[PDB]
Amino acid sequence: AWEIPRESLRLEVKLGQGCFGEVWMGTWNGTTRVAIKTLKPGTMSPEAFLQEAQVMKKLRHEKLVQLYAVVSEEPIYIVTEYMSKGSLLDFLKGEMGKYLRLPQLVDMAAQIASGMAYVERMNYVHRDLRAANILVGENLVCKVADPIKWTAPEAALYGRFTIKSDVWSFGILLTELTTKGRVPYPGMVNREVLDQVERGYRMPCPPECPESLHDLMCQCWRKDPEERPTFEYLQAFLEDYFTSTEPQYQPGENL
Amino acid sequence: AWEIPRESLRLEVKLGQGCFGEVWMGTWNGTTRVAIKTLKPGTMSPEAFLQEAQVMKKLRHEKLVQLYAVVSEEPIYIVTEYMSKGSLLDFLKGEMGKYLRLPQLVDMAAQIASGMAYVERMNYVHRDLRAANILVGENLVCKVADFGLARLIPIKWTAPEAALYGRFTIKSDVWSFGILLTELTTKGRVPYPGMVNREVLDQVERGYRMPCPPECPESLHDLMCQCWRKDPEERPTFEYLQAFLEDYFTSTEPQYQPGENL
Ligand SMILES: COCCn1cc(C#Cc2cc(NC(C)=O)ccc2C)c2c(N)ncnc21
Ligand SMILES: COCCn1cc(C#Cc2cc(NC(C)=O)ccc2C)c2c(N)ncnc21
Repeated sequence: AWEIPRESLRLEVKLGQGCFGEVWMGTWNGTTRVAIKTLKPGTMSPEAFLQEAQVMKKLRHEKLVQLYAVVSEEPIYIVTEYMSKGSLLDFLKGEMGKYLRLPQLVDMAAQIASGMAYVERMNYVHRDLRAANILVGENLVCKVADPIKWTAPEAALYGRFTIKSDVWSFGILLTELTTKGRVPYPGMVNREVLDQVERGYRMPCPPECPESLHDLMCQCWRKDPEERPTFEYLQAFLEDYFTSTEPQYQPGENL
Repeated sequence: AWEIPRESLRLEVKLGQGCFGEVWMGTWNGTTRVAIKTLKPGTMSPEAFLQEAQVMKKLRHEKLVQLYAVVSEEPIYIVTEYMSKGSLLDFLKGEMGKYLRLPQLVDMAAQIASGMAYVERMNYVHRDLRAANILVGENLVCKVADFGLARLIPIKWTAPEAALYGRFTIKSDVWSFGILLTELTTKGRVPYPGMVNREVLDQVERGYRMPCPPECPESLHDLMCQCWRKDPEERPTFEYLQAFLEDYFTSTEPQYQPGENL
């Protein structure tokens, strides 16, 4: 029922490139602006593209990128909604990044937490939550889409991926938001990162970030995955943030 | 207090020679290895030769060649830290260069951008940023050098507005950085190959810009082109350039794969 005919799609602008395929901006039925992901025949089993899209047929939330349609026979195409502003990572590092302040950035974290809260309700796991996999639309809409610096130790070392390891990544994602997309653990290589976080090292409070928000990060980074808060809790905390937690907030130079 | 007596200096090796003066390697007191810049009396005014040192006294940063001392009486001398590997230009085109690949060359660019970010914060302009004025030290340390022309706020490296109207700003220095990125990715080839100065000027005024060097990611050539935006105020800052280059292999080109030359 998701199937659509090939002549209904029009690929216009190439946005990205990979060994598994490409991503384009396009039109569906001449009217609907859309994102279109393609599969490169031979580079991957169709079964793998089909698994992703089967999952996207089961999940539906305003903060998860919506699948609109598919072309299941090779060459495959996956059609979704169009997030005009691209990746959160690019957004934060680029010309728009410089005007974002703490209230905008905490609202972006609340949207992402709301989408992850939904994933949590549905008993799914993301495994790769980070700024590069968050998509930004008009009016600062952020939606979840699709790496040891973002990966909880129990996952990286022992392969124990859970919603709690996603919560760890969310904490790291909070640092990207408050540094304008700077790589976490700056000047540390992966192996140094691994050894340090095992020994208890945790990133410090970013400059101009209230300590209350860095406290939340550290909750997300509790060694014991079951001590980490839920996305339901994180969503509520960030939604209420400027009344319940930092009611005396004052804007500064960067946050 | 920057003044020192000559007897504390010991000039040993002639490293370079020029019309304004020379560059020598030496010893300061009896323990400190130093570089010593010389003036040939008459070839240039002492006040002008001293201007460089005047600027170097106010600037201090790990990615800028450090002034140690001066000899103001004729013949003047400028004493600075010694950079064991010489100029980035010579390095790039010489035998050590040929194994430099993109991760090393972007790290060099990141270091140079960190020093220029400092120049930017201090509201200085360099005016002569290019591979021949970056010095290489141990562990591939790169430091910005030669601030003769620098001051408080070569047309192949000079932004059009500076070359034409004398509008030298940190943004014209940013244009030069873009040119320097091409020197980094071609192993120090002269930019605009096969163009004389006048045609370079004519072309860049008409909107011509060097293309993406062989094996250079387009993302990095996009950065060069940002640096070369006609409107100097549309050129990025060194703060942005530094952050971008430091994070490059995770945030920008995470699928980088080594090739034959980059
Ligand atoms: C201004 O640059 C735009 C960059 N950019 C990249 C996008 C993407 C994507 C995508 C993700 C999936 N799969 C899952 C599980 O997420 C499937 C198909 C696609 C096309 C994308 C988009 N979607 N919308 C707007 N901009 C997008
Ligand atoms: C194997 O070839 C070595 C060549 N070579 C040339 C050098 C120089 C210089 C210099 C630069 C400044 N200007 C500023 C703003 O710093 C002032 C005075 C001097 C002498 C130099 C150096 N310094 N160290 C190591 N090698 C150097």
